[PDB]
Amino acid sequence: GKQGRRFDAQQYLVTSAQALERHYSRNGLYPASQSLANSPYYSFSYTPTADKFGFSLKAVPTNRQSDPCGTLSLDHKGVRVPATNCWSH
Repeated sequence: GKQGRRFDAQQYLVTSAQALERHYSRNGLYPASQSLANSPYYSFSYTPTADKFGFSLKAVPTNRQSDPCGTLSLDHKGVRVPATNCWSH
């Protein structure tokens, strides 16, 4: 349940990273912004690097999501955080 909602957030981070790669493929750079939909359980953010060659997607749990993995992140290299024990997507 709580676990299920963590995996939901992971699935959305991944869908979002796939969209970012489509923009990168057409433009050679990541975009300045990306509209993301928050939930009662996670707040999502997209942060490109200054040179727009990298990014970080984050899902930050709300107080209503008492999950041991805390904030989840996913970058332009596919690196998932927390690095162990937490990601299944």
